Amino acid sequence: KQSIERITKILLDELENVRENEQIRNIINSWKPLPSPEKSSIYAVDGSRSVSRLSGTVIYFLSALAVGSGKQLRLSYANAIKSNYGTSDQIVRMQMETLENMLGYLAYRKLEGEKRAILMDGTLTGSLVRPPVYPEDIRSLNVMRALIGESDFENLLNEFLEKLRDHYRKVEEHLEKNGNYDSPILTDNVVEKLRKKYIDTKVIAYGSGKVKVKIPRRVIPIEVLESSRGKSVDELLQELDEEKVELYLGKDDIYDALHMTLSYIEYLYSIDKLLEVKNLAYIAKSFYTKTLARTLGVEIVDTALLDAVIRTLIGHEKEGYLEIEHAVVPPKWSFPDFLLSKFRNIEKLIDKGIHLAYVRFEQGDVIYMLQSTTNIEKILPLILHHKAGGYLRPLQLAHHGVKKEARHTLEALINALRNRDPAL
Amino acid sequence: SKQSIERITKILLDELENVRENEQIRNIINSWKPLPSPEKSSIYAVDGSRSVSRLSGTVIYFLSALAVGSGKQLRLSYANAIKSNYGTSDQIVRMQMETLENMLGYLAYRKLEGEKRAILMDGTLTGSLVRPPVYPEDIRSLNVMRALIGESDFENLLNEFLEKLRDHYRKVEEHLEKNGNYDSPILTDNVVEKLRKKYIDTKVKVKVKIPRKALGYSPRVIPIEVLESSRGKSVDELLQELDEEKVELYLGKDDIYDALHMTLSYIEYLYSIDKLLEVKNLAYIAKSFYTKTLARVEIVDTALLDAVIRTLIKEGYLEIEHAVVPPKWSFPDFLLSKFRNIEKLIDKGIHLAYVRFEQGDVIYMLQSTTNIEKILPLILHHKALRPLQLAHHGVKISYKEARHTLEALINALRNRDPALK
Ligand SMILES: [Mn+2]
Ligand SMILES: [Mn+2]
Ligand SMILES: [Mn+2]
Ligand SMILES: [Mn+2]
Repeated sequence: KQSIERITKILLDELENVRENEQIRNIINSWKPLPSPEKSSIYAVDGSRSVSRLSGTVIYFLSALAVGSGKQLRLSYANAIKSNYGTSDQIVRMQMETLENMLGYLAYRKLEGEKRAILMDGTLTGSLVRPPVYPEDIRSLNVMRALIGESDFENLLNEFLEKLRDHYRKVEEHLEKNGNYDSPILTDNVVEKLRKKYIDTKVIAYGSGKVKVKIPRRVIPIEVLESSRGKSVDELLQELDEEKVELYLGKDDIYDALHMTLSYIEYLYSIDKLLEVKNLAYIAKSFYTKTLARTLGVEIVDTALLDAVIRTLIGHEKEGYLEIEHAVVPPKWSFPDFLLSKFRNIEKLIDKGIHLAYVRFEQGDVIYMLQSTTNIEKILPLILHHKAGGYLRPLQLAHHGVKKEARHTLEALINALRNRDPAL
Repeated sequence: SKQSIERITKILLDELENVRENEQIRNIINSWKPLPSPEKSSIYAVDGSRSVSRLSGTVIYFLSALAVGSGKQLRLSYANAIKSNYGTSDQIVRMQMETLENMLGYLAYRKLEGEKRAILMDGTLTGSLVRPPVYPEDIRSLNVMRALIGESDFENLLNEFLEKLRDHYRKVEEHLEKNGNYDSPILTDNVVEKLRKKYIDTKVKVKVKIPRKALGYSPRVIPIEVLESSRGKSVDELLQELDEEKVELYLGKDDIYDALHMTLSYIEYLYSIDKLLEVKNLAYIAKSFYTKTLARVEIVDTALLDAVIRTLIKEGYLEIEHAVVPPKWSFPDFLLSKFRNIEKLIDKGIHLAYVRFEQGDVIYMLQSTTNIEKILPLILHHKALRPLQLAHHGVKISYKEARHTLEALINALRNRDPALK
């Protein structure tokens, strides 16, 4: 209980590195009231995920729901994947995020009205600030690029790119029937046959659990250097151009770098689709303090902190919203140059900018981080039409309906084939 | 999803029948040694617990470490709030979770009566030392900190802190007998301001040169051009360069501050280890762990190996003939001068053994500083495995009520808003 202060101290000295005025003082009475409601046809989509680790294996269940002005639409999925630290969580998150993105997009398509909107739980920036990626997953592309070369890679891309189009099709016309789908995720279904086509043909066995790979004749793995020593770069080059240079790689790193690559491309595809929605809004109870304020997009105040300040000084505690004057933009690092040419809306988003507002729906209510792809001005009123609490109703229905024993059945399975060993 | 149940099973069997080939090393048929018989021991079992709650952009954590063995219960405890960063918020928290138990198992050895003193940890030694527990975030701050105040000034900073660490470890021990517990097991929090008042602002955005290595940059790929640019050069020298590479960093008060809290945090982290390794008999029991870099020496996660032996052929243990050394680079040059118990473990290496007691219990992963045979029977003395159960049981999530206890107090001061979000 000694800490009980340190925290408080900590929590205060935090607040008051805000109380301290950087263009905030003024910006507060730059707080607008709420526009007037406008009639809209809306859908809100959240998702839940349940993970279970069994030995060095991870077993997850994703669910994503859209409630609203239409009937209820549902995507499901279940899987097992190699456990990791960075990468295990890393994969599943993307899949979770893609189920929702998919849903919002297909939902928008089933939505009748003059003015239509989709409403997502999260932020838009979260993906393009520090995506569920980390330096690790870009390597996966650059490795892939280098290993199977740019010709076959672009080939790989486009074939998968189109496969996903049909996928979206089957998926859509399934929702239309049963209002739900049990196989919304493509990648881990088509990865094997994609390995066998774009990889297994470029490779040979090597001594133990590895593969010998000729390097296509612009990026090359750092290994090639490391493998070459007594030699001048010249010969490293002449060996390159003469097509003799070759690497000895873990057959499995390669599969996972393929699987990542695909999981990645599919996640990106679904953002590109959902950006197709004209009025798209994100709602968040918390964005965060440090990350974005430092995002180099200059500085943001974290509604939890900022709300705290208002009632303190201006004494307001009034509903309304405060727009952040300068529209945001995803960095260059956060997203490849060569992949973008295949996503025109992500392209467009980068170029156009995101608009965002601290929005307080209710009297003494929480400030929400409201991000949108259209001026807060256009979308905010459409958003207000469905307001119920100090919050919006269909999200309240999307979130409370998005959320077990489903597991120990998946303990009760392998018998009929092999062994009960691991899950105990 | 009655379709994917097959797909799940598959992913499994594959990995199973894949362990069905060569990596046998086959001695499973023999090298399995039934149990060396019990020896007398004085034991201690440490485990830990973490409850984290997020409030807006600031994360709240509660740490409960607990040691139970022949002796009396010992409980170290912490509570803190820190700035949330995507992955690292979790990593500071686990590190301190690690620092609690290393620290705690040590002290239990320190006062333990007997000709035989064994501490029993829940976890793995490897998972500790493969890569820094906070990721190459920590190695970063260390270099920034280093480049910042200079090599020399840093060396003194370091020692200063190391010194401080014992002054603590002694006093903690003081409360550790009187009470048998302590609420400020971590200095890393109660010190830092001084140290920068001392080591930073006595000097003090700033431009910082730094190995491009430090942030975990290169490995990835290289474009053909950097090669052509260097053409007329040997490769060896080219790699010199990419290694040699510096870069500039521009740091506000926050980051400068942060790299510090990270650096010392890391420092107290390894301190609890170097100490803990002093234990003459130290065994790690882990049921399942991270096997990836492990093949990088063959091996298999326990429950994976188990199902194999059974599809081929009892209690008892299967050793591994070659102790695994940890990575030397995983810990920097300038630090290990300061840690022999670590420095030795890289030199020396750690012994791995698979273990099962009863008929139907799965096989755990056993690890030790000093070779299996000696240690194992010592542990086997205390079999249930009892000291474990209690070390674990009690340490677990004594209710989250400890969380929502903090809120209603704040408003007595000024503003409860964060307290709500
Ligand atoms: Mn959500
Ligand atoms: Mn939710
Ligand atoms: Mn534990
Ligand atoms: Mn435990």
